[PDB]
Amino acid sequence: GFGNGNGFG
Amino acid sequence: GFGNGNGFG
Amino acid sequence: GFGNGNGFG
Amino acid sequence: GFGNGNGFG
Amino acid sequence: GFGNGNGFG
Amino acid sequence: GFGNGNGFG
Amino acid sequence: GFGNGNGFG
Amino acid sequence: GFGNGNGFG
Amino acid sequence: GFGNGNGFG
Amino acid sequence: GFGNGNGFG
Amino acid sequence: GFGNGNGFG
Amino acid sequence: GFGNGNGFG
Amino acid sequence: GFGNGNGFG
Amino acid sequence: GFGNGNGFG
Amino acid sequence: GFGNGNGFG
Amino acid sequence: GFGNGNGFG
Amino acid sequence: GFGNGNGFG
Amino acid sequence: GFGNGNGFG
Amino acid sequence: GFGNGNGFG
Amino acid sequence: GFGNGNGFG
Amino acid sequence: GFGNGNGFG
Amino acid sequence: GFGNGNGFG
Amino acid sequence: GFGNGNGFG
Amino acid sequence: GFGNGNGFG
Repeated sequence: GFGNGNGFG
Repeated sequence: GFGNGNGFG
Repeated sequence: GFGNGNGFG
Repeated sequence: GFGNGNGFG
Repeated sequence: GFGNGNGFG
Repeated sequence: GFGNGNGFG
Repeated sequence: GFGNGNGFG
Repeated sequence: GFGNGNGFG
Repeated sequence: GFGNGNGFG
Repeated sequence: GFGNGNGFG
Repeated sequence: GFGNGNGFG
Repeated sequence: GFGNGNGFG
Repeated sequence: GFGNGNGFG
Repeated sequence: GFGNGNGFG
Repeated sequence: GFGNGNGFG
Repeated sequence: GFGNGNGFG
Repeated sequence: GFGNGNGFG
Repeated sequence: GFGNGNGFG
Repeated sequence: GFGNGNGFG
Repeated sequence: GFGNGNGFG
Repeated sequence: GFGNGNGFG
Repeated sequence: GFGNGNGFG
Repeated sequence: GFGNGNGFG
Repeated sequence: GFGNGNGFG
């Protein structure tokens, strides 16, 4: 799923 | 230079 | 969410 | 001096 | 660093 | 037990 | 691993 | 009665 | 921008 | 999240 | 799937 | 000086 | 079937 | 210089 | 894995 | 004289 | 990443 | 005279 | 070195 | 009945 | 048997 | 096998 | 270790 | 700091 820092902008 | 979520894999 | 420098006034 | 948009870096 | 579940080979 | 491929992701 | 029942000979 | 290595899984 | 119902997976 | 009828395997 | 009532013996 | 409903966000 | 220090990279 | 599990032998 | 020089921000 | 961190190693 | 001179104006 | 970005490198 | 089977017996 | 190299891996 | 002091690989 | 010069790179 | 007269930049 | 003769004003 989410894998390392993710960009919910 | 780089946004909110970016994770050098 | 904004880019590079941004001041409004 | 400088104006309001001062994102340097 | 991979995925949800992991056993190998 | 199921075998080596797994991880409903 | 191999399978759920096993007595290789 | 069952034979030599087997299993159903 | 973000106000009404949503999810991201 | 999921959908309604999901019986793994 | 597999079913109910599967007895062996 | 600005307007009552400003939201650039 | 694996030999000395392993290399799952 | 070396990478992972660089077994030698 | 990477090699030796790694200058992340 | 170069970058954030170099590691000749 | 910005080098040697860095003189703003 | 010196002025900005006086950077020989 | 060796993992299949051998004839030294 | 067996007595030599016989891995059965 | 076999012959001499052995050094099979 | 190998002799006694064994620096390994 | 390393070689003779190593000096870095 | 390097070899011969450096002026730079």
